[PDB]
Amino acid sequence: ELSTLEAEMAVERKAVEDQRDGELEARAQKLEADLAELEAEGAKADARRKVRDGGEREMRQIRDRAQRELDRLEDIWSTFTKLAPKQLIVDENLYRE
Repeated sequence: ELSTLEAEMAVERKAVEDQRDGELEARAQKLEADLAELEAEGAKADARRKVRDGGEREMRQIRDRAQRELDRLEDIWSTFTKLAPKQLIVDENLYRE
């Protein structure tokens, strides 16, 4: 059953990655909109730098949350494939998964 299990896992990883890319494109377009809103209205390089740092921090947050979920799936899959008796699973959460 390794083939179909690996297929389902690959589709699930792809789902995580495509969701991340949708979120990041949305937030980057929102940062562009916010920066243009500052540009046309009253704004100096202070407010521009603040909004840019905030948008980039949120984009790091999205990327790193999706990356932690991808690494979660990675350890799930490698653990299942290399599973053997006498192996200890310390994380109760990973065992439930």
